[PDB]
Amino acid sequence: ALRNQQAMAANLQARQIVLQQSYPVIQQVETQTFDPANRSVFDVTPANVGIVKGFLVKVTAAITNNHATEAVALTDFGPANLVQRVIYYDPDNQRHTETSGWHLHFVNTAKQGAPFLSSMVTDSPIKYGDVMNVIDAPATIAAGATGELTMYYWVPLAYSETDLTGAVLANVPQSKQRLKLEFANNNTAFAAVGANPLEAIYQGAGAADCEFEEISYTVYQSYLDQLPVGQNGYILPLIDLSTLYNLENSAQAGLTPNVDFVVQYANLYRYLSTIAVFDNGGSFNAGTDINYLSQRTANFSDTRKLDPKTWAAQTRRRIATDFPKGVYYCDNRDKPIYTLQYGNVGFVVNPKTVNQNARLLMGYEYFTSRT
Amino acid sequence: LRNQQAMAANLQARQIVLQQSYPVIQQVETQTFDPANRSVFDVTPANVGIVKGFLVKVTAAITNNHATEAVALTDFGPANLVQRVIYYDPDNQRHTETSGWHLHFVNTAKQGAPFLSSMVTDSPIKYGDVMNVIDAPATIAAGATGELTMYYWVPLAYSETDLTGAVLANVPQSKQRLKLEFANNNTAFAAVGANPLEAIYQGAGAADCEFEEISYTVYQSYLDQLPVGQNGYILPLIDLSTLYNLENSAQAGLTPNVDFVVQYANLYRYLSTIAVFDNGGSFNAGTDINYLSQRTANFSDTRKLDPKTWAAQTRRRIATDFPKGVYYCDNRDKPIYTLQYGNVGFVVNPKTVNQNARLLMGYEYFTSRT
Amino acid sequence: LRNQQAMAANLQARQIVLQQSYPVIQQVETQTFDPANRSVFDVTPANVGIVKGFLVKVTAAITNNHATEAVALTDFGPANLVQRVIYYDPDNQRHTETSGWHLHFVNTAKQGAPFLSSMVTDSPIKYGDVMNVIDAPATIAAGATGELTMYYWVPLAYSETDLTGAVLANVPQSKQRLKLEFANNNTAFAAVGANPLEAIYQGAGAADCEFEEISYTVYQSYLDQLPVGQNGYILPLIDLSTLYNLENSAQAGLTPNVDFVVQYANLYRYLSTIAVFDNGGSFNAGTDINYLSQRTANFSDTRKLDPKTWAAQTRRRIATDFKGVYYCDNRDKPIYTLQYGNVGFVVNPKTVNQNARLLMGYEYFTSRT
Amino acid sequence: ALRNQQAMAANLQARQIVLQQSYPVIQQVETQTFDPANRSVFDVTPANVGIVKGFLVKVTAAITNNHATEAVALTDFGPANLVQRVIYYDPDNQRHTETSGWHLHFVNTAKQGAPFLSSMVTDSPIKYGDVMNVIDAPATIAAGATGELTMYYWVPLAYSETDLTGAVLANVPQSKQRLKLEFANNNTAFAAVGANPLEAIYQGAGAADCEFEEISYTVYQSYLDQLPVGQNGYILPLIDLSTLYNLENSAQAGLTPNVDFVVQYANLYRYLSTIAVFDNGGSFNAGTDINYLSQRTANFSDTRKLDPKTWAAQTRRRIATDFPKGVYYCDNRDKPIYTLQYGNVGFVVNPKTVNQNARLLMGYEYFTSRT
Repeated sequence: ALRNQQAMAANLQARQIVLQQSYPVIQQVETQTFDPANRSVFDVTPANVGIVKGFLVKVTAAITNNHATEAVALTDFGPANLVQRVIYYDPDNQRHTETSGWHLHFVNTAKQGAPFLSSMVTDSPIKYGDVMNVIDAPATIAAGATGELTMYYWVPLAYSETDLTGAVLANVPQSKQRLKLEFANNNTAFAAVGANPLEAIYQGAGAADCEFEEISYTVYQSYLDQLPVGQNGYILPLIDLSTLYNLENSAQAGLTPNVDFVVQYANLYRYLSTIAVFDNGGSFNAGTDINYLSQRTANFSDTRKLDPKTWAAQTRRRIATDFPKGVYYCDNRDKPIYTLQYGNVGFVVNPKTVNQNARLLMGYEYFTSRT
Repeated sequence: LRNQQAMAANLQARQIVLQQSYPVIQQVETQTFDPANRSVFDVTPANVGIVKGFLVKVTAAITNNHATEAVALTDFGPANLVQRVIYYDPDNQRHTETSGWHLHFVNTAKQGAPFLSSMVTDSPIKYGDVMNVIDAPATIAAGATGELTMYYWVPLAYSETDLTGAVLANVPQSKQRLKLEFANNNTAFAAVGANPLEAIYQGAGAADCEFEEISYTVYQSYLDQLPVGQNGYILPLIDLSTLYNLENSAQAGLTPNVDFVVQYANLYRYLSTIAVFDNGGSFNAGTDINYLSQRTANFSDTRKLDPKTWAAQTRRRIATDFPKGVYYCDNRDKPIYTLQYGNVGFVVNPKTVNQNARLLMGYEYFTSRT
Repeated sequence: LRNQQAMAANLQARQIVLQQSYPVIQQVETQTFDPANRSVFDVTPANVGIVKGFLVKVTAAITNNHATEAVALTDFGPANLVQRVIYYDPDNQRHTETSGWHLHFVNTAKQGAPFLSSMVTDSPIKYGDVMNVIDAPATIAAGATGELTMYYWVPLAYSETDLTGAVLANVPQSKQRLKLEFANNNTAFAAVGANPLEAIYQGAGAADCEFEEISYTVYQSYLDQLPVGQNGYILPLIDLSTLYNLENSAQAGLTPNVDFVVQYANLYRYLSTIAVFDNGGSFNAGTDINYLSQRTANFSDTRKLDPKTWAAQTRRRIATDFKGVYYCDNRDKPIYTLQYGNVGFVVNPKTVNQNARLLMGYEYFTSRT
Repeated sequence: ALRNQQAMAANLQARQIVLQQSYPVIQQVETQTFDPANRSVFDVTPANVGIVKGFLVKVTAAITNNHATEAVALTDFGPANLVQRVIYYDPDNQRHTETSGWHLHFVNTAKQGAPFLSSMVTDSPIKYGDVMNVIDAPATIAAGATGELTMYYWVPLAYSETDLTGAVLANVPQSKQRLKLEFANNNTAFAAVGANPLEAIYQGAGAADCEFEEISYTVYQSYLDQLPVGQNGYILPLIDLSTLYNLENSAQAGLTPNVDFVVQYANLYRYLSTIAVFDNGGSFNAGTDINYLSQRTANFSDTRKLDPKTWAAQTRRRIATDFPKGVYYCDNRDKPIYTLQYGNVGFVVNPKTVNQNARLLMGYEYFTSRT
């Protein structure tokens, strides 16, 4: 009965005590510089200490355009595509997040409430601004030039700094975690004119002759040390630590003009957010190829059937700007989509135009029970 | 004072409603028309659950048919696509009755930044003004047609978490009335030298500008699946018996270097005040004002400030300045509440006063249905 | 199983209501407008007695302003005067949410013949198409204006004698919502070579066709003078707590000679299924299909049939055919899985064009739960 | 009290037993061929046997157009006007139906659910179709030509094959029934251009020179023989046999534009159906001269106030097509109009246009108690 109500209360209290008694630490775990032509997949081994909240991954790169005459220009995702995929496994080898660099980056932005680690432009005469180039990439790389890029990704375990749901307790020696990073290479980073720019960093007539010179990464692990001890050992939020907070993405196809394309939510998960990217056969449009988007439950009842601009308006309230062309966001944080609470639910897109090889790339943020 | 009990209960009921019901935003009406034929519409909301507000989307195409002269956006621009709004609840009681520009400025004050705007940053990832949510061409050249988009949020409930002012509409069949008066060919275009206050574009080609058409879509935001208990629906009675309204007014009689005082009425709890100094058609960036203040009779000013310092307080609220001649005052944490008519007044001591000068006031307030 | 008692009571109450109340059909709203300005309307029904449904009359004048080219009716024609309909009851629960053409096809399936049509006979007495109840010019020549009339029945109650799905509205003041989205100058006319699925007319002069105006009148059908007993109103509680809805969906991913399966959801008791094979804008009379069927996982097909034989079953239901539109009657034994996808609707296509898809339409019963 | 409830039950049981035990028979009663220029009124004497359900009357005719140059064309009612009036009296000389051939025919159609005895057109390659010309008349009869017509009318006593309400027990020797048939003649059958075509069969510029050559009728009597006998003699549905099921028609005038023309129902009768023919001064229009039609009760409360097309829609659900121009039908079979059950009721027509000599021809189908 009220056995869980007491469980919930115990969890929250334990969380509050851990946060107040422990001290946060962020420390470098590993750094490596390489040429992706040699190797692009790396398995980083996080340190086993206290409760792990997440990882901040710094990525830098140098790209050279050796085309004789043509330039290349940033794609809509640009440096967010420096990391193609990220996968994390905890000490019990349970997989948490497994998604694309672009999806992880869009969630980082959604959680910040503004473009992740960006520098806002203001009229201040004091010289604040893009001083440190935290996330940066040249808009174009001309024939014969070399550009430098910097990108950051936060790989979460814990939901936030104050909500430890999804965090990982790593104090078991001989049982390691694994943070796998799959980086871009010359094949994924450069798209020829007319090719699909989805996974690319630069696109243009000089693409065939573009090459990475090097990529470097530094992984910083954020955790809580000096865990509080009481009468039974460590005071720990048991629900928090046995819940997985994950990001995952998938691709759905089968769109036809003026027909509702419905992507069912894969039940049991508590979906906090949904990102839908309309890759219209390599074309990414600013809503003009869509009639409306919506979230619908078993009853054909729509809770937010909106035209594209109005849908975008809701997102502007969340991140103070629009996501790139063809990228749509839906916040369900306060009331996560959870089938079994109200029948099957689906994310809906009714397309106005559908090109060949059209598809919806879905990105989800969700909570689910461990084991 | 059984009030503590009433408030304690109200707040608990509000939380149960927010926790148990489910939010819905739904289109209730769309229409396209030519301002030459009509510009006043009465939208009928759906009578379902607890209504929180209405999101009104307005799009328009404006053609500058002038032979050689262009026109440029006024300071309010697309915010003048809707001239006025009035809302009547199922009990025939009015809530908001104000201008489109005042409604828009409050939307901005409540968001803490220009309403539904896209902030500019150094991000290399292509975030930005991708969807043109609120948009209008800076100028429309002779012979050109410009496309505009504007959004307004007409609030009933104070916010997503504070249901004060919300309307229970699952109640009687009696209809709600959301009245909208749109800009027309007579209000949208101002000739050079004319007052641009209510206009969208001003310039030498104004006389030959016209609307090709205007379209609006109203979305209703409400809470459905209301929680039921012993006695029935669990409802925040104080929230639902309180009105959260925006209203505007105009005052004249300004004289150089003399305090011009606009009295606040009693009974109303004023959350914010906006004062626009329409200096005879000229809108200046504080240079025509000595100071502004809020004053209580026999207790002097609580914030007598020079225009720039007054603007500094506003920058802390919306992260930028409101347009020229528009002044904002936040009293949300401690609402102006006189108890005696005029115990408190809004003050403007003008430096220069042109012919036909006046202050256009805008208020946000709470008041009991009594 | 106190269900027998519940059902026994429900049925008795239904009969008392039908016997004691009096049927009323009443106009609730009429409006004339220009699609260029607006095409979406929210009609507010009257909250009185037990509501059975709404008869929606739609008239329109279409002008072909093209200089020299005509246009001709698409296969659905005036059935596309209404693009979509949605109904919300006083409790904010949705019932039907579907397209105008699907609603029309169900109206036909329920009548047992083309809805509100005039059958042709050899009678010398001048019966016939006298009143043009549902009517539209086969073609509208360049410079001409055609007049159209269309009717749709939006059901709440299943029929005149089965009140399952009906709505009690004498109840709270909370309003009902009948949302109607009409055709407009962007949906009603299809250019040669364009998909005519949602259009009314198609042809060389389409780009210059436009609505002069559209008018609609909604009539509400309900039962008044409800019978009262000891405890009060004698009402069929099962009927009134059950939803009778029509809904549509779209599915894509068809491949030549491969079974394309559209799963039925659980909980719903599906009375009928309509599948439209929009073969990339082409609508064929079964020639692009190998067979259609309804199948249960691990129990094979209950009716795997060639297109003509499938059509033969439909001819027994509506006395004619319904190009590219396929119907399936499961009224006596509704598809009810209990487990999502235990049953699916199957189409094995012979030829699949670019942008092919199946537009599904369903009639079902489900508890308000 | 429940004395009638037991009476109703006894009646139904008796009816069920009669239907199951007796055997239906349909037999010719009389046939005659004549020239209506000689005689047009005939009193047919039905045979007194068992329970009589009704009469099927076959009528054929030959018409010649001897005009020098002009043709004539069928009116909207055409062959339905071969019989002008029909009147039936039972063995006690109680009158049952007394109405026009056209009204009787429209009720025959309403009861069939389709144009009476018509042949439906289909795509069948097998040669079904109008093979036997059961009801038939040439669309036109050219100058100098002779056309042949066939018409059938069912004169009901019993309401239907299964509901014996209105049937007549005729087993009393020396007490005969009377079926009076008043046929068309040269005066009623042919209308000149511009004349009122209501009662005519053909109208056209050749009308003055049209003549019947002959008319023939054959009356078939439908009855139940071998009536079941029990403990008290014949088992008979006493309520059924003492109830009259009749058709009657009348004409009402006094119509003025945009004003409600109300025809009150003549109380006590249980009106099963109502037919209203808007003879607008000889003009019969397809609803264009009417604003709306309705049935209204004492309370100005309308139960079905409908525009003409919507009214027609309800009729299309009943007979699968529309009745001829200016003919409107109203079904009240399941809940017969019965004043004394809910105040006075009226049939309403609000005309948009009213020509000189305009009138409403009302046709009623009803049940009433005998004696």
